[PDB]
Amino acid sequence: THPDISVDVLVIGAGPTGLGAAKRLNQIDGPSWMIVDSNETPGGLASTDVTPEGFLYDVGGHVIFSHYKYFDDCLDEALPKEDDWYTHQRISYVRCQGQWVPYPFQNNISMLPKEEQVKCIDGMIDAALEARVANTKPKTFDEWIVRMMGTGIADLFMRPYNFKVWAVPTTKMQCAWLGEKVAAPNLKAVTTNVILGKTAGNWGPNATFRFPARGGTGGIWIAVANTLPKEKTRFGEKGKVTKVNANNKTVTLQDGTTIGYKKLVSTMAVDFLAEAMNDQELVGLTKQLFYSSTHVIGVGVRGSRPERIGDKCWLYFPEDNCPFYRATIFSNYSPYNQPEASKKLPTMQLADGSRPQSTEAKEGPYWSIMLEVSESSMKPVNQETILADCIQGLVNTEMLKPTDEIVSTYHRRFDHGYPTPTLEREGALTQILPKLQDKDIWSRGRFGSWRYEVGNQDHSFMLGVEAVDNIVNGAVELTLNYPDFVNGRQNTERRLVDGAQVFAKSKAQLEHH
Amino acid sequence: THPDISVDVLVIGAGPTGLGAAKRLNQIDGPSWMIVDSNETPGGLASTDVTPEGFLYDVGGHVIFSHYKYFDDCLDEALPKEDDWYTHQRISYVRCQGQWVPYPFQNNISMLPKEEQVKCIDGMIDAALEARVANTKPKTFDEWIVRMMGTGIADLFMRPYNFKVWAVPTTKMQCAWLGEKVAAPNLKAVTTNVILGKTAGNWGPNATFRFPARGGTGGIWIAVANTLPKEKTRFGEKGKVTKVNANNKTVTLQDGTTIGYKKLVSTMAVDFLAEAMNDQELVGLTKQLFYSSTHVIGVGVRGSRPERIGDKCWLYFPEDNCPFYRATIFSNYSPYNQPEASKKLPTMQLADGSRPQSTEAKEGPYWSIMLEVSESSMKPVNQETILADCIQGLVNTEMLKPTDEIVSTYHRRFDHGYPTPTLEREGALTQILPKLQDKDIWSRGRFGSWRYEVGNQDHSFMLGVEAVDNIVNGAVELTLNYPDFVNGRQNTERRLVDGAQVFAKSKAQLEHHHHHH
Ligand SMILES: Cc1cc2c(cc1C)N(C[C@H](O)[C@H](O)[C@H](O)COP(=O)(O)OP(=O)(O)OC[C@H]1O[C@@H](n3cnc4c(N)ncnc43)[C@H](O)[C@@H]1O)c1[nH]c(=O)[nH]c(=O)c1N2
Ligand SMILES: Cc1cc2c(cc1C)N(C[C@H](O)[C@H](O)[C@H](O)COP(=O)(O)OP(=O)(O)OC[C@H]1O[C@@H](n3cnc4c(N)ncnc43)[C@H](O)[C@@H]1O)c1[nH]c(=O)[nH]c(=O)c1N2
Ligand SMILES: O=c1ccn([C@@H]2O[C@H](COP(=O)(O)OP(=O)(O)O)[C@@H](O)[C@H]2O)c(=O)[nH]1
Ligand SMILES: O=c1ccn([C@@H]2O[C@H](COP(=O)(O)OP(=O)(O)O)[C@@H](O)[C@H]2O)c(=O)[nH]1
Repeated sequence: THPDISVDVLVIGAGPTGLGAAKRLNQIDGPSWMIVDSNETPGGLASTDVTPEGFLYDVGGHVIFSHYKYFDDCLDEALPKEDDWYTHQRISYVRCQGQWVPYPFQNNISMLPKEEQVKCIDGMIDAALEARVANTKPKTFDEWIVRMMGTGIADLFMRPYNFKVWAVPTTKMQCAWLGEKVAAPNLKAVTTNVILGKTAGNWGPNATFRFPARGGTGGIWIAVANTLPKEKTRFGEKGKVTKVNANNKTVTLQDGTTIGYKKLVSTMAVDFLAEAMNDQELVGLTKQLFYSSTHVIGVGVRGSRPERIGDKCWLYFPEDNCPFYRATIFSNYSPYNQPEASKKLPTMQLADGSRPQSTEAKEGPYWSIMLEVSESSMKPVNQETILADCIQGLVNTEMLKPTDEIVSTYHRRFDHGYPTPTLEREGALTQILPKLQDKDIWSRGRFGSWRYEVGNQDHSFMLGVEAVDNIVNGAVELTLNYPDFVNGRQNTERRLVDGAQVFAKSKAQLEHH
Repeated sequence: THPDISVDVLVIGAGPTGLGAAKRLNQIDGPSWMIVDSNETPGGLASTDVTPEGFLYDVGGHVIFSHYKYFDDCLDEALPKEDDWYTHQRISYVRCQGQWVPYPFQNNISMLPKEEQVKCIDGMIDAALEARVANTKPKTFDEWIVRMMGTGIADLFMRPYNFKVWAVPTTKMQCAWLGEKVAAPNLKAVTTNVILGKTAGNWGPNATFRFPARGGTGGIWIAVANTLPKEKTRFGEKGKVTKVNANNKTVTLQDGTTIGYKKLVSTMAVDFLAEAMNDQELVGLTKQLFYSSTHVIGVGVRGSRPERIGDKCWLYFPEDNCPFYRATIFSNYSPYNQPEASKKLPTMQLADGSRPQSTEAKEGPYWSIMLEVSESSMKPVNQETILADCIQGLVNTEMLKPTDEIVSTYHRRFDHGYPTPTLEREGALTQILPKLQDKDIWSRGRFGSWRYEVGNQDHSFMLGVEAVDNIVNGAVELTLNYPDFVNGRQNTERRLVDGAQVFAKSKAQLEHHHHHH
């Protein structure tokens, strides 16, 4: 029997990947298409939440730096006003030995204690010499670190930090993923800086970036979904996929509505997708994949931005005097990520945990802190005591004075946080993905295609764009198969207005010869 | 005043590049478009000539091996019948020291004389030992050859050969072009074969290949062209481009016709383009480029295929006992490249140059050899003497016995043969190309983009295809900018029937279900 609805291309999920698919679909305006999502609000893991007090929090804070001109076009289309954005320059430091070491760490050894600087340079020297002779390739992430950083920097930062964020040890991850993620320190550069006492903080695709004035990052994706025809969307309890029948190519929803498709773009976690397909083979395969969970903790504090905090953006915490691995001064991204000074709110408690001097509803201004803590089957965290643990950790790292007035807290656990680049991931994905494509299912996204190298808003978005382009125009999926290619170049060819539209438009008015 | 004709995309040239452009444009069926060529027969350098005796000759004995499904799709549409193609294994040797060394030369040291083998291995060892330690990249082509084969092979084969074909010293060429062209020998593999006396002729994309049954490669591009809407073509005198006005985006033709365009795909020699544009800056930039001319020599000889010839395909001649650098037994590719054994022809002359015993029309069968001689400002050739030179060369190399009966001769000089991969090349192209792209001009092709790495029918064809995909869909031009990426992978995404066509075909199937119902 024929399904309730029938389209050429069905997109499941409405995070960056899903809307990516939809934008290109909408642009081509060829094949019939439909996008569904179990959430009444688009944006997925790039959404913003608001506290009863009025503090916005992303999912661990988010930064926008595009490798793609198409991604830029779409953003400009949803927020065209020039006061819809704020442009920032990256100010990132690392909390080490009681000091703020400018990011990247491996280029600012200069800031460390002399005693430690000697440890690090001794390692880079040993490392640099072996590299001058090596011909083989690093097997594990750990081997990589040791070869590029030396044992010194590895024990002082790399190792302990990488466990803190990945929730797994360095020896158990691959190293084919760290192209533009982990900087390989140059011996000449590093020493020079140690001598002169200068800093190197320009490295990375993070240098400069822009943030949305209003709504957090989630505001972006709401604005993006608004440019799509509503009738082709279906968001909420009515859009939740409960069953996927690959063989007869139909999708059942929560309210039992069935959708027929020729091509499926699926952005949901691939392990859930396997369940929905009731496919025992793919189920075995997807459970070879490993992932960590993410707690996001938000704290709202009264008072003008402290001078010790300054223009700091996101900070790193390798040391063990706090659960979180990274921290963001979310209040610096936009003056609308917390209430205005006039808004009155009662202090809930002080930073040390003691009750506040006065519980009356006082005025701001306020500022905001965002923290991320990882959790996995190798690194457990107590969910009930983590919120306190973080505020304690904020004191231990001198992020907060014991006397600082806390006027808002935020805690949420995202079961699927990071797609872990383990040593088995590829062996498992090179099976899963092609098999799904043989069924005409393009499984894409942070958890759709499970590749951290290219997990990220712009990447995820383009994953959805290129899947549609592959399906329709025979494009090559560069971003999915060749991360180091799309990452090392300016991707400017594909625009929100290509020839195909400019041409059909002059064929409308037309005539002339 | 507006032009006589206007299109969204204008394609100049009906070689493999332009025909590539045309195929994709026809497949998309979106923007209006047109293709012009100054020749009545599509194909360009990939076409075929016939002797008044009935011998076919390509422009160098071309061979079809593809890195793209799209290229395959299009040829299959052109020549669908299965008796339209012959498939051949690559039987290729190098002539050295009176021996036939199997290609690739640097992997078959076994067949050389022992004394020569010694020089070659010694070089590989000294080269291998330095390769183990290198951290820099070779500057010139010569530095590359020494690093990867040693002084031995360098002096015996590479150096002399490469000049003989490029018409320039290796020291003047860059080395970023030889990804899949020049094999880098593996010391362990090489010595092993020297010991065991084994051969290794599987290397290269040339291993296996197919050849058209009829019309030579020329027949392919004729067939492919007949798949295009004729009214959108203009081949011959009426299609020769004389002038290009990049400012008001208009091309002028031989007969005075003017064509307006929104996007220009030019496959003509980029230097000719610069001249046609009357742009002084570009002309100055394109005369920094270098190229070599090619002479093609065709010989039709009477008799059964000599047992000394065998199933050989093409042969390399690094030595100086002959003017040509390469030779193909063109008659092995297809039985239709020469007249049938029952057609009677008079012997023109014997190989040694003497007059034939008899001058009556005798029968076949026949076979055919095709030769290539390179020419340049550093390597002149005497155009009036080259033919006899080649014939004489064939005798010196034992290709023809002085008594062989030559029944047909052929000679043609192509001014633009190879785009030379010189050291100054990229310095010139990295200006020329973007500058032209800023005028909405996609210059693409063997001499359109001037990159040997990515010259070759399938490469040229796809250069034309990805340009259109760039102009219309926003694709990235991979072949043009990233030769080693497209060369080292299977290109299966872009098809002659893409989704777009399927869904437009379903959407009109749905609008038919409501027409009557
Ligand atoms: C902690 C942390 C930190 C960062 C980031 C990630 C994380 C978690 N990101 C990356 C980012 O959040 C990510 O790439 C996108 O959110 C991924 O989009 P996806 O669409 O692939 O998944 P995502 O999860 O976002 O979307 C999936 C969606 O599909 C839906 N869905 C699932 N199952 C469904 C079903 N059965 N039926 C209907 N709908 C269903 C979900 O509800 C949702 O709408 C980021 N990026 C960046 O650029 N800069 C950064 O700094 C960071 N930092
Ligand atoms: C000696 C030799 C040997 C080989 C090969 C070439 C050569 C020279 N090739 C490569 C191959 O022949 C090549 O890549 C294509 O023929 C290049 O086609 P283009 O379109 O780029 O130029 P090409 O010259 O082929 O075509 C361009 C065209 O534009 C036209 N034109 C020029 N000016 C014009 C004007 N003003 N107005 C209109 N039209 C104009 C020309 O007349 C022609 O029709 C090959 N390939 C392969 O894969 N296997 C092989 O074995 C070989 N070997
Ligand atoms: O000072 C630093 C901080 C980060 N890292 C490495 O860089 C990777 C990516 O950092 P990023 O902040 O970009 O990852 P995110 O969590 O934001 O996606 C981490 O896994 C670390 O291994 C580093 O080399 N030096
Ligand atoms: O035995 C051989 C024959 C070829 N060459 C190299 O391969 C290149 C290309 O040869 P090919 O016949 O493939 O070029 P074509 O003329 O067919 O494009 C030449 O420049 C030589 O440097 C080589 O390394 N060994």
